[PDB]
Amino acid sequence: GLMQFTLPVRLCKEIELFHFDIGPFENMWPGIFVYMVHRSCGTSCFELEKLCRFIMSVKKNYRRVPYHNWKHAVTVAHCMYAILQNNHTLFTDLERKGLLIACLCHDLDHRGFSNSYLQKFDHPLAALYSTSTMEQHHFSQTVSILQLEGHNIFSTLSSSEYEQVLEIIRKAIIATDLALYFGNRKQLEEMYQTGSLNLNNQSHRDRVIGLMMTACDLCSVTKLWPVTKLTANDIYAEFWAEGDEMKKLGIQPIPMMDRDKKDEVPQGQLGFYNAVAIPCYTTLTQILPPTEPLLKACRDNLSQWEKVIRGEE
Ligand SMILES: O=c1ccn(-c2cccc(OC(F)(F)F)c2)nc1-c1ccnn1-c1cccc(F)c1
Ligand SMILES: [Cl-]
Ligand SMILES: [Mg+2]
Ligand SMILES: [Zn+2]
Repeated sequence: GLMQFTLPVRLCKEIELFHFDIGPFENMWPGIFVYMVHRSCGTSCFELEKLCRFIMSVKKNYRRVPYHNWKHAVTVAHCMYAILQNNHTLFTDLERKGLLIACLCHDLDHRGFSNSYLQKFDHPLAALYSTSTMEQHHFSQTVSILQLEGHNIFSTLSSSEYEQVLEIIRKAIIATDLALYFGNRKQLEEMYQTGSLNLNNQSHRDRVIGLMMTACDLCSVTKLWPVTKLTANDIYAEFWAEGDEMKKLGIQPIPMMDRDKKDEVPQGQLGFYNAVAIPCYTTLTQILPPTEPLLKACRDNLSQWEKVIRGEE
């Protein structure tokens, strides 16, 4: 029980900050996650032998795609770590256990393609899950990996505690379906404005947890500009590959995914910051004031993209 993971001094300090980048050393990411689980939850909440075997199986089931890869998984878990650590008293023991695992697992077996491409291609997953197609798949993979021998990190929970944490993880992963974000944030905005938002209402907590998941998932837009700018290339490498696969089905893709419309990317990032990212972090800051650094960093990057359009970079 007395085996703490310890990071070098720079990582030890910077990991606490929202804008931390986990770096290019793949073989440190597992240690970074255990470090975060230990400080966020405790050295007791998981058996190290079981947790380690879980992490390496989750890693194994993330594919070698430009963006929706193992680094994204650990990056998204890190943002959730920063929210939980800056909102210490707001979250139950089970929520802190569930949400870090939810984030690591949230894009399991992603192929780099949108729900929309699966439906137009007529992928079997689109027949199995008619909405939130990949997100239902991501949760399915999480449960399958949990059920490998020696992988059940929750085995010391009671039957109802166990059912609760898997329900937290299912809702958390489903929430990362950006199609569901818009309505979720609109409702949270209304509940915040009318003052009907009550964190003792479970259906309200679910909504707040969904928004935290959108916030952690989109967190590449809350990094220092060089990280944000370099991550955008990975994001657009997948979009443009999807664009290519659409043209192969005889469909003109939306411009975001057309590599011929590469010039339009700076304006499309403005739309994304204005339509999705800024509203997300605004409502999260209203509900959880200590996540304001995510909004401030997001606004700085909007400004950086405006400077790109105005020819200044
Ligand atoms: O930079 C971006 C530009 C456009 N979209 C996007 C994604 C998906 C639907 C979309 O259209 C909308 F607005 F109508 F929903 C836009 N997302 C990002 C972005 C930034 C950080 N993470 N992601 C992201 C990427 C892939 C997938 C993903 F889930 C997030
Ligand atoms: Cl602490
Ligand atoms: Mg996803
Ligand atoms: Zn994701």
